[PDB]
Amino acid sequence: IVGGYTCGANTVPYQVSLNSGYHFCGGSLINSQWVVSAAHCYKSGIQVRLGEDNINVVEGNEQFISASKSIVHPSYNSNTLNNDIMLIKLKSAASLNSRVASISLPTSCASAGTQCLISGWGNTKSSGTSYPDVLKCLKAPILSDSSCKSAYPGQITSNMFCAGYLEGGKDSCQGDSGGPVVCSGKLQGIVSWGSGCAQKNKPGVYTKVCNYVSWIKQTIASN
Ligand SMILES: N=C(N)c1ccc(CNC(=O)[C@@H]2CCCN2C(=O)CNC2CCCCCCC2)cc1
Ligand SMILES: [Ca+2]
Repeated sequence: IVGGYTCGANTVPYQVSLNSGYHFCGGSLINSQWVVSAAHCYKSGIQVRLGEDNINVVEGNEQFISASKSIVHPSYNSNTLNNDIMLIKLKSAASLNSRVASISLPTSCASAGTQCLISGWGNTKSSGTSYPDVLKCLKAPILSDSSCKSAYPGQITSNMFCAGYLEGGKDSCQGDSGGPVVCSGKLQGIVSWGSGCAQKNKPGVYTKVCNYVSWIKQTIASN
């Protein structure tokens, strides 16, 4: 997260870290056994870390649970990042508490101008790299369809939206991938892609979760 703020320990209790001997992506807890992340985060050997604040120190409240299933959308395209969504099943159910909590799926899509919360342990620099120990947060609005497509002509599908700030300085970034964009208590986006981080005229691009609610439900019920 570039230009954000320290969230505060466990203030984003649905935020998970995906770990393979290091943090490599975020995710969102949607029930005690399932996490939503990005398809481009797929790999073997995923450990889900719930209840985290400082990802480099055991502080208490962590739960570490291996992934037992990682389900990339069948129509994911790694070149266009269309359908950039993955479901992870946990080997055992998480224990839900004030610090480890699910986020609701949308019942309808969000509109332009809606303010959302974006969070993660990704890079905090727009030039160069710096990775934080504790979770970072950013408030950011959804942009209009016309401004999104203006920004990235011929690259925005109906399964994407743009959010953030065209003036530069405030964005998600590498390592935030797969993490949440939450609007009015609903998981509306997944951190997916962008041109650089926090660059002028190049906002963040997010997977449009409302288009996937039926697929998510249908996939969880059959697995
Ligand atoms: N909000 C941001 N600025 C931002 C940018 C990047 C990321 C992490 N995502 C990435 O690095 C992803 C993974 C594979 C290549 N990615 C890219 O972001 C690479 N760039 C292209 C841009 C235009 C073509 C359409 C399809 C997307 C890729 C996360 C957030
Ligand atoms: Ca920790």
